[PDB]
Amino acid sequence: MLIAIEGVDGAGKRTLVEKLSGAFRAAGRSVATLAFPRYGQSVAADIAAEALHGEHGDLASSVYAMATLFALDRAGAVHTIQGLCRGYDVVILDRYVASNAAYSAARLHENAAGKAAAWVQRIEFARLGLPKPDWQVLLAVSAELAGERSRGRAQRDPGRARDNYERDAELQQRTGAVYAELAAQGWGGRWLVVGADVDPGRLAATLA
Amino acid sequence: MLIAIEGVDGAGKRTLVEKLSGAFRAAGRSVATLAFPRYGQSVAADIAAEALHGEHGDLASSVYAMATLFALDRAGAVHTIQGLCRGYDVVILDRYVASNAAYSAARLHENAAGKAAAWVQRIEFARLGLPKPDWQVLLAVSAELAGERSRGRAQRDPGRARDNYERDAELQQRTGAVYAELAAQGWGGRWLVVGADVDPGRLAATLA
Ligand SMILES: Cc1cn([C@H]2C[C@H](O)[C@@H](COP(=O)(O)OP(=O)(O)OP(=O)(O)OP(=O)(O)OP(=O)(O)OC[C@H]3O[C@@H](n4cnc5c(N)ncnc54)[C@H](O)[C@@H]3O)O2)c(=O)[nH]c1=O
Ligand SMILES: Cc1cn([C@H]2C[C@H](O)[C@@H](COP(=O)(O)OP(=O)(O)OP(=O)(O)OP(=O)(O)OP(=O)(O)OC[C@H]3O[C@@H](n4cnc5c(N)ncnc54)[C@H](O)[C@@H]3O)O2)c(=O)[nH]c1=O
Ligand SMILES: [Mg+2]
Ligand SMILES: [Mg+2]
Repeated sequence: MLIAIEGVDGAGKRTLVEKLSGAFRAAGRSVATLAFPRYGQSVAADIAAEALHGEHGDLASSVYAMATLFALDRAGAVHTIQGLCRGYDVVILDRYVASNAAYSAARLHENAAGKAAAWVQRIEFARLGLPKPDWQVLLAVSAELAGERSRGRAQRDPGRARDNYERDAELQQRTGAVYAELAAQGWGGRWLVVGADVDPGRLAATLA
Repeated sequence: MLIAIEGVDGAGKRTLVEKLSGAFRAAGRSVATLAFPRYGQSVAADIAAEALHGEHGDLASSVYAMATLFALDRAGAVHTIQGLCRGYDVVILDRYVASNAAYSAARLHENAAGKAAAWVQRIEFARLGLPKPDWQVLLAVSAELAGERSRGRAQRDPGRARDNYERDAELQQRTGAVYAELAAQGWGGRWLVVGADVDPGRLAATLA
């Protein structure tokens, strides 16, 4: 089974991916994880973030370029994903294709039914042939509270800092909104909108 | 030996690569070719050109994004290039890293000593570890005459058309200028500035 955890920055995905990765393990089913972007493994992923940190000329100023880099990263991750799906019983992804739709759409003040989202559908699932997730958990958390975790995170870590997207609050809010629309319409597969107080034990029982 | 043929659009590279690929063969040395962008083999190469043909939102509007795609293409071509260098006696490239420097710089009205060119040096040779060519032949042809070949080419072929770069004459002219500066300063390796009337037989005798 292929599960993808989605949500704005500082929402708690990394951790949910941890508490859920353990909930399934307490069930005999082997679990595997992979987080996107694949920093260090994908040059495109690295170039994308460094750009989000102010590098590589006018790169980040192009919504579609930034989207392409995150697609090209995953593209190089197709055999790997499939392998994981074959080997392990469960595979959890910290961010997946839905992220490109949510952020790209939000950057263009478009809604889930917009062109950017449709564009991500066409390039990633259809064209790059990236497997669609059996499940997409939208860890929904207010844009204000989520921003607080992003700010605290940058403050608690010396070699760290929010990027162009995390500094843009209105972007975070619109992405939250689009994430909500995508889940309602079950974009790329079925969605489950949980919360911070979601019980991993059950959530994992739901993911069958 | 690794040779790269460089030059503006409609300069005659594709053909020179042909007349030269045969000149070496008439010398017992095996020859191999590869043309960049690697259409069909590199998604990034395809996304780059389709963008140059008006697709993928605001992609092409970012000089560095377009540059990155052409870099990521070649990146995926590192083991292949090296293999070719090991196997064959001669390897000719229809466009290489110098192209990213020349066009990116020209798009930004920068000169060869500018930031875009230095950026291509840092990312491709240094970072992606793409091998530097023993030779870089700058097939120099007036921007006016070269534009004529691009226009004629699009006219003689039904499923074809000049792209954003080929339609931009001033861009073609500035690229020619920057190509000239790069050759004089021997960017990325040594350069040989020939001409349309260059004798393949000799040119190949020069490439030792
Ligand atoms: C997968 C995906 C993501 N996104 C968007 C969503 C996000 O806004 C953004 C980053 O994706 P992310 O949500 O995983 O979030 P990050 O902040 O990147 O991830 P982390 O949770 O790991 O952040 P940290 O800040 O803890 O960790 P760090 O390791 O410092 O990560 C930052 C990276 O950015 C670059 N970076 C960091 N510091 C840098 C510096 N000083 N100079 C240059 N580059 C720098 C490096 O490449 C580093 O790996 O990408 C999309 O639009 N589409 C997609 O398909
Ligand atoms: C390698 C490199 C190149 N460039 C710049 C230089 C050029 O301005 C431009 C194209 O690179 P090119 O010089 O090889 O030139 P092309 O015109 O791409 O090559 P050809 O000589 O093969 O052109 P043709 O027009 O004969 O052939 P075609 O096969 O039609 O090539 C066009 C491609 O563009 C897309 N395309 C073509 N028609 C399309 C259409 N209708 N809709 C969408 N996309 C379309 C497709 O991906 C196709 O492969 O890229 C850089 O800036 N940096 C680099 O590192
Ligand atoms: Mg982030
Ligand atoms: Mg061309």
